[PDB]
Amino acid sequence: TCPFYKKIPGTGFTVDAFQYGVVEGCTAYFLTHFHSDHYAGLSKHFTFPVYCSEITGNLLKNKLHVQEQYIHPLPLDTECIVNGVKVVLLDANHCPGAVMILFYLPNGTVILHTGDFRADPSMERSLLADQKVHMLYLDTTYCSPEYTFPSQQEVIRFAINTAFEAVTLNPHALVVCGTYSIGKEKVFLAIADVLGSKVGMSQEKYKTLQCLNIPEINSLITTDMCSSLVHLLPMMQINFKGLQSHLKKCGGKYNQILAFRPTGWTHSNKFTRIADVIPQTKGNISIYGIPYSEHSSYLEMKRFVQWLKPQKIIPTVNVGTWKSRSTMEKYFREWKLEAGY
Ligand code: NI
Repeated sequence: TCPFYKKIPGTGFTVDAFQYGVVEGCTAYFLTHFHSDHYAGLSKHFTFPVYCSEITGNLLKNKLHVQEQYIHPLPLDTECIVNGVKVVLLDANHCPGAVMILFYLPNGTVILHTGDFRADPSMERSLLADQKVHMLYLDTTYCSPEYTFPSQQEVIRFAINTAFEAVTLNPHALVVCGTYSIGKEKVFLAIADVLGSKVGMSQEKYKTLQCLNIPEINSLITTDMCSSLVHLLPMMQINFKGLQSHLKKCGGKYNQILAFRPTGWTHSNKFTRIADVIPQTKGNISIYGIPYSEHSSYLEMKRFVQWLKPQKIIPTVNVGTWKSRSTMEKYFREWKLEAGY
């Protein structure tokens, strides 16, 4: 059954709750972003109102074939009325089209649901600065102090320098980037840009990118693999077997592959810096795991929450075990006692 952490009290609303069939009493289903664990269950046969960003709406239409009449896109940073309740969508700094949702309850309670987010100090100057938030439904993916990672900017700088050096030393080297969802487009676009290439990909993935309102996107991507020296492949194919295989397919246009696997966290984050990363190498093939995160580090999360000073926190990630639940509740209490709310 639909868990309580997916229901907004005092409304008929649910958030990211598309795989339970009809939810008794739901008059509007919100979708924070187009990632499969969140949209799971949506299809062309859905006949309830879906409220979401413009970009998420383009993906629902073109990739899922949900019918236009059930898609209600809203602009960001704008007070909107939905079934008699004032809401605002904010940028979540996750993947394209990902939002946080502010609900203003008839009784005066204000609720923020983060969806998936990477907290950033820039959020402290959005519409959230303007009033008190009583309840926070929080993306707790990396709610533990071992989770440190570098900035996105540092990680992209590393990837750009690595690629540029490799290809300048060997003009017959191929760069490959893995993907399995939207998100992390900066990795492959930043590399393609320093190499004066467009990025080449399958027709399904090109279609997905054409939904995302990226400016000048026609200048940056293509379905013609052979004209491009940055290829995207399914993340499953980023290993020696899948890469050697792939290399054959270019017909000896290339003699070397340099591949990036943008992971979330991996335990080498607890010992090594970005400047000190190394690849796995078998032959003319090298694979870099780079820690490009679209979720809050523990410190970014803690800062956000200590700024917001909510009355109650409802975790939406890692809620399945008593040990995780208990650990998270300890961190929330530390934060509250340190900051004095
Ligand atoms: Ni996500």
